[PDB]
Amino acid sequence: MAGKELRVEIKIDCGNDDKETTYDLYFSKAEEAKELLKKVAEKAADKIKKQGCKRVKIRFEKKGLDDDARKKAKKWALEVANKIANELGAKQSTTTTDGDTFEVEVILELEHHHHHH
Repeated sequence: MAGKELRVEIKIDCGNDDKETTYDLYFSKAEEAKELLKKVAEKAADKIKKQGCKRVKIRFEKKGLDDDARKKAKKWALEVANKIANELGAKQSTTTTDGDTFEVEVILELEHHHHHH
């Protein structure tokens, strides 16, 4: 409880009806960041499979981190966004840097779904 700890809150919008889906993950090693990278980017794409969940929002809290710790989570937010994009289509994520929070939301341009002859 200080703001040293890298608290990542991943918001996956599958059409928010019941509750906002918040995923709790922490970074310290770049290897951990990479492990969480494949977890979030796969599990997000799994939600998109049914509804075409084309709204994704990555929120991350940071303040008392090292320049390296900042770079781990920064590069992370890009690569998971490009992975979620790679699975379905679209272009890129919308990136917003802030003092306390870090908002990178992946707006997928995906109308074309369920093509069945």
